[PDB]
Order: sequence, then C-alpha cells, then structure tokens
Amino acid sequence: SHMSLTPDQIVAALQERGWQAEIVTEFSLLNEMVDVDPQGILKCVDGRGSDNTQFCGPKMPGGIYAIAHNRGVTTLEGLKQITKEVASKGHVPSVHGDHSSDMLGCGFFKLWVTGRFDDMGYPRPQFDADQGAKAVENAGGVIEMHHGSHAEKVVYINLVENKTLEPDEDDQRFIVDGWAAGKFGLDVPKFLIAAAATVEMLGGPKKAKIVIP
Repeated sequence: SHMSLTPDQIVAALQERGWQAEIVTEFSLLNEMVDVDPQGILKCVDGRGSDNTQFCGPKMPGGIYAIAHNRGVTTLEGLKQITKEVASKGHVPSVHGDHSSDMLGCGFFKLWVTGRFDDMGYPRPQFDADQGAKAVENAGGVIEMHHGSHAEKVVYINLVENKTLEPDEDDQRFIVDGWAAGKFGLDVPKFLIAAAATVEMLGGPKKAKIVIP
C-alpha cells in the first residue's frame, strides 16, 4: 500500500498532537541501523530487553497484532492467517508479553483488548491475550517475553525500507518501522496515528525522530 504521508506531514501531524518531532537521516544512524534479517521476528516497538534471540526483524505495535488491528481482523482464525502470512513474507511472526503481567505485558494489546481504540474506529478483538498467544504459537509464531520497566526516551519512526533499529535495554527507545506497514498493505496514515496514540496512552515520550532514506 502507499505510505501516502511525506516525512514533513508526519512531523506536522505529531506536532499538532503536542509532540516534539523532527526528521533525521538514515546517514545519521548508519551505524545503528541494520538490514532486516528474514530469520528475525517481526516484534513489538517495545524498547525493553527480552528473551528474543531472533534479531533484526521489523518493529510494529504489538508485533503482528499491528497488522490485525489495522485491518480490523478480530478472530483467532484471522490471527492465525496473519501469522502464516507474515511467515510467508520474509519474517518470523511474533507477539509478546512480559514477566510482570504475562500476556497483558504488551501495552498495545492491553489498550486494544480493553477498548482504548474503540473511539478511533477499531473493532475489539474477540479473544483475550492468552488465547491470542496460543493461536500465534500454534500457527508457528514466536512468543517473546520482556523483562523490566519501560524506559523509552524517544520514538523512532523509520521509513527506510528493509532496515530497522534494535532495542537497547539501557538506553531505550520505541522503534516503529513505518515502511513495514506499507509492505503489508496497511492503511499507513491510520497505522502511524495509531502508533502515536499508543505511545500517548501508555504514557510514553511524545518525542519523535522520523528516519528518512
């Protein structure tokens, strides 16, 4: 699908939402960015450390839940199809939880399952966090589990195709691979605004750096 928003438009929309936002170049982050590895899990934007051992995969809110959420897919069967679709498209599908809250450890899914997106026009999932994880695992996905408290300092919205930024548990940041929404045919403006709202509702930092190629 089309990314449709220009970097300046993304910065402007976020500023209108009360965010501090700026554009940074792929060049400025040359040493930090990494090419996407097909063996890496498509995982959450969560900036915490975890038990992940499958690195360099794309980052989307809630892992593959970002895809179901944007598409309005709310059944376990639909979740299973998305799990298989992601796997068939060059990434190992994943969703995650944490040690303190188990499967409600994913902030994005907690917001979704409890209706925090109702007013933005999203249908609610017809399953709970445990059921979703079981379905993703059954369909061949990975269930990642984080540890520690959220300490993200900034949000990177990466528009550089087939590259990503990795978590740093001691110098955390939310990483949103906007280009991946395009890859999966998502409505990109809805996806980006949902990502911004997610950070807002979870009390994350309303500070963004849009990475351009």
